[PDB]
Amino acid sequence: MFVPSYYREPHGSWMAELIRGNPLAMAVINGSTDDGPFATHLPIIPDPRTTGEWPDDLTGANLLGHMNRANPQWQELETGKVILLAFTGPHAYVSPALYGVTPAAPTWNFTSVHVRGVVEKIESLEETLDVVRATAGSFEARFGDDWDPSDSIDYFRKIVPGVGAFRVTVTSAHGMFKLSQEQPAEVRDRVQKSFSGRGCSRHRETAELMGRVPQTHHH
Amino acid sequence: MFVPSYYREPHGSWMAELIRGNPLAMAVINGSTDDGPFATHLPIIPDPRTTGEWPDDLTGANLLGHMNRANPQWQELETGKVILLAFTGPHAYVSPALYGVTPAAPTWNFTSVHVRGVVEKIESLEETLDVVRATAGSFEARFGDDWDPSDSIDYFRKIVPGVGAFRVTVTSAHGMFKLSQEQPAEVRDRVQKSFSGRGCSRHRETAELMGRVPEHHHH
Ligand code: HEM
Ligand code: HEM
Repeated sequence: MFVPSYYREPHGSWMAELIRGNPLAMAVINGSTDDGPFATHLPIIPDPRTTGEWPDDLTGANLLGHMNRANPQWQELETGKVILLAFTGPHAYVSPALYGVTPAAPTWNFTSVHVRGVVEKIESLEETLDVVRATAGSFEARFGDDWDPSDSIDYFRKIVPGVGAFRVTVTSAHGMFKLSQEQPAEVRDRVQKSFSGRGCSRHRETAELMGRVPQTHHH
Repeated sequence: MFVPSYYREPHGSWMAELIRGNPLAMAVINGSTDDGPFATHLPIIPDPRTTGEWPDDLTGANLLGHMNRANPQWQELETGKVILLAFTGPHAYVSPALYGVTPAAPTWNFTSVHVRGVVEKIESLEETLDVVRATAGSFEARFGDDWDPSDSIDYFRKIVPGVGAFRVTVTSAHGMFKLSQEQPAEVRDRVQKSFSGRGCSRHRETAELMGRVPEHHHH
C-alpha cells in the first residue's frame, strides 16, 4: 500500500478499530492477465485465538472470512496464495472553500486499511461452522440488537455445506488515514467544524477522526 | 463479479448512480505472485470529451482517474492492461431480530459496482491537467460549496507533473445491490423501517435503496 508518511495510521490500534468497525472487506487476489484480479465483498473477523496473542501491527495475526463456494474466486483460493483485504471507514469530500486559503486544491478525506497475508482454505464442516458462528456472534453483539442464535444453530448446520471458509495469516497491514494532516492546524479545525455540523454521520465520524490526529505536502 | 441473480442491479442506471455518488474507487490490477494485486483509492470521472456524464450502460464508456506517479502501482499500469475499479455505496448490518422469523442467520446489506476495462496511460501534461481540473470541478459542484479554482490554476500546473492520469475504456460493469431481496416483503419492510429510524444516514441511505426494489442467500 502506498501511503504518504503523514497519512499513516497514528497508532496501530487505529487499524484494529477500523477493521472491527467496518468488517465487510473487499478480498482481492490476482487473476489472469486478461480477467484482472478477483474481488469479493465478504465479512472478516479476527480469529478469536489472536485476541490472546495480539500483535501491535497485526503482523502474523489470523483473520477468518467466508464466501459462497459457487463464487469463482473460491476455486482460486489455493492455500498459500497471497490475498489482499481492503477495509474502508469514514470518508468525505473536502471543498477548498473550507480552507480559507488560496491557492488550494480539493481532496477527499478517507480511511482505509489494507491487510496482506496468505490464504488457508478451511474445509472441515465443524471448523467452517466455528467461522460463521463466530462471525454471526461478533457482528450481532457489535452492530445488532441482542438476537439469540441458539434456535438457529441447527439452521446454520443445514446451510454450512455452502460456506467457503478461509483463514488469512497476516504478512503486513497498513492504514491510510487521510484526514488533512497536510494542512495547518487552523485549516483542519475549519474542515472539522464544517464536518461536525453536517449531521450526516459519515461526515461527523470523519471529523472525529481528524480531531484525534496529533499535529504532524499532498496537493 | 459474482452476484446472485436477485442482487443484480435492477437497471443499469443504478450503477451509474452509485459511481456518481461514491466516485472514490478502489483501482486494482494484478501484481506478482509474491506481492499480490495492487490497490489504490483514487477518484474516477467520465471522460468529458466522450461519455461526459454517467450513462445507464457503461459498456464502452471512457472513464478517467489519477494517482501519484511515485505510487508503485503507476509503474505497473501499462497501457493496454486490464484494471478493476470497485465503487461501494451504502451498507448496513442486518440483525435477525428484525426478521421476526426463526430460524435465521444475520447478513450485511451492501452496494457495490465493479467496473473492468482497459487502461491507457495519459502522458501529456496538458491532458493530465485537463483530467484533474475536470475531476475537481465535477466533484466541487456535486459535493462542495461553490469554490472557484481560478486563482489556483497556476497552483495546479506547479504540482501536476506528479499526477499519473489514466483513461479506462470499460469492458464490463456489474452491480451488487444486496438489499434483503431474498426475504419476504413484510420482512424487507421491517428491516427498511428500522433502517429509516436509526439516525445514521448510511442506514437511511440503505433503507432508501431497499424501498426501490418491488432466492436462497442464507436460506
Ligand atoms: C453474521 C454475519 C454474516 C455476514 C455479514 C455474511 C455475509 C455473507 C456474504 C456477503 C456472502 C456472499 C459471499 C460471496 O459473494 O462469495 C456470504 C455467503 C454465505 N454465507 Fe454468510 N454471512 C454471515 C454469517 C453466516 C452464517 C451464520 C451462516 C450459517 C451457515 C452463513 C452461511 C453462508 C452461506 C451458505 C453462503 C454462500 C451461499 C449463500 O450466499 O447463501 N453466513 N455470507
Ligand atoms: C476532487 C478532486 C481531487 C481528488 C478527490 C484527488 C484525489 C487524489 C488522491 C486520492 C490521490 C492519491 C493517489 C495515490 O494514492 O497514489 C491524489 C494524488 C495526487 N493528486 Fe489529486 N485529487 C483531486 C484533484 C487534483 C487536482 C486538481 C490536482 C492538481 C494538479 C491534483 C494533484 C494531485 C497530485 C500531484 C497527486 C500526487 C502527489 C500527491 O498526492 O500530492 N489532484 N489525488
